[PDB]
Amino acid sequence: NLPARICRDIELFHFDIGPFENMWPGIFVYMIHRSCGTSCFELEKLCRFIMSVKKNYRRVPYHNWKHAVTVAHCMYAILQNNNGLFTDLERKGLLIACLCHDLDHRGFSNSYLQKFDHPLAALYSTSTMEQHHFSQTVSILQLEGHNIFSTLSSSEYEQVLEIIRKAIIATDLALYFGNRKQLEEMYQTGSLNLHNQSHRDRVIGLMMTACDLCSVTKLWPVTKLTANDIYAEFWAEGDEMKKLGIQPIPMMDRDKRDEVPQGQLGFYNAVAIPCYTTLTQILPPTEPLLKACRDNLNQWEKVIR
Ligand SMILES: c1ccc2nc(COc3ccc(-c4n[nH]cc4-c4ccncc4)cc3)ccc2c1
Ligand SMILES: [Mg+2]
Ligand SMILES: [Zn+2]
Repeated sequence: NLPARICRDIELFHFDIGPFENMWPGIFVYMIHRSCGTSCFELEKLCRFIMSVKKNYRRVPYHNWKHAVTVAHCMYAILQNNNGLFTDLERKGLLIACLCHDLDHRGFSNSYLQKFDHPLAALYSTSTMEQHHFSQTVSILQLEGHNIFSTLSSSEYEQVLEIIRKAIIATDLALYFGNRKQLEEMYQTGSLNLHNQSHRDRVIGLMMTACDLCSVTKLWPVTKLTANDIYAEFWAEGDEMKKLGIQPIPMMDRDKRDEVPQGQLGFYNAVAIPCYTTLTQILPPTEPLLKACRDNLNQWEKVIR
C-alpha cells in the first residue's frame, strides 16, 4: 500500500516516480483504481498484464519502463484535474495506452530505422515505432490470462483498442505539429466541439503529446537530470548514423554537445511551450504543466547567460 508522502505528492503534476522500480506497478494500480474504480479490472489479470508490459520494455537510457509509468502519471494528473470530461472507457484506455506507448523501444528514432532499412520500417512505413508499440500492446493483451478488457462487450473491446491505437500513434511527435495547428485554429475560431469524435481524438492526441513530453514540466533538478538520459539515446543514434556513413543532425551529434542549451531553447520555443499553451486553453486545470515548462525555459536561458 502507498506511503503517505506518495499518496499526497502523486496528485502534483510535477510528481517524480522515484528510483524504486518495484514500487512503480503499485503506483500504476493506485492511479487506475482512483480514476477507474477498484472494480474496473480484476486485480490478478491487471497485475499479470502490468508485469508482462514491464518485461517488454528494454533497458535503454530514456525510452524505458520508468518513462512509461511517468507518462501514465501525467495522464492521471490531467484526468484527475478534469473531472467529468472523459468517459470511463476513455480513462481506462488512456492510462493503459500511456503504460504501453513505447513498448519494445530500442532507443532509436523512426528516422534511424528508415535509414537502417530495418524490417519494422518495411512493415510500418510511417510512425514506425508507434505502430510497433500498438502491435506489442495487442500481443500482450492476447496472452493467456492477460485480457484486462475481458469483462467488456465485444463492441467496447473494439472501442477501447481503437482509443489505445489512436493515443499511441499520436505520440509520434511528427504528428504533433499538424494536430496542434488544427486545435489552435479550432480554439481561436470557437469551433472546437468536444462532442465531435474527430475533435475529441485531436484533444486526446494533444494530451498524449503533453504527457509524453512531461519531463519538461518537472522541477528543474528533475528536468536537468532527465535531459542526460534523452541525449544518451540521441548521441548513441548519432554514432550509429556516422557508422552508416550519414552525418547526424546536430541534436544527435555528441560533438555538438556544448550547444545543448541553444537546442533546448529551440525545442521549448517550437514544441513544448506551444503544446502546453494549447492544452491549457482547452483544459484550464492543466495550467501547472505550462507554468513548470516556462520555468524550465527560463532555467535554460539562465544557463546561456
Ligand atoms: C546541439 C545539441 C543539442 C541540440 N538539441 C536540440 C533539441 O534537443 C531535443 C532533446 C530532446 C527532445 C525530446 N523529444 N521528445 C522528448 C524530448 C525531451 C525529453 C526530456 N527532456 C527534454 C526533451 C527534443 C529536442 C536541437 C539541436 C541541438 C544541437
Ligand atoms: Mg515514443
Ligand atoms: Zn514516450
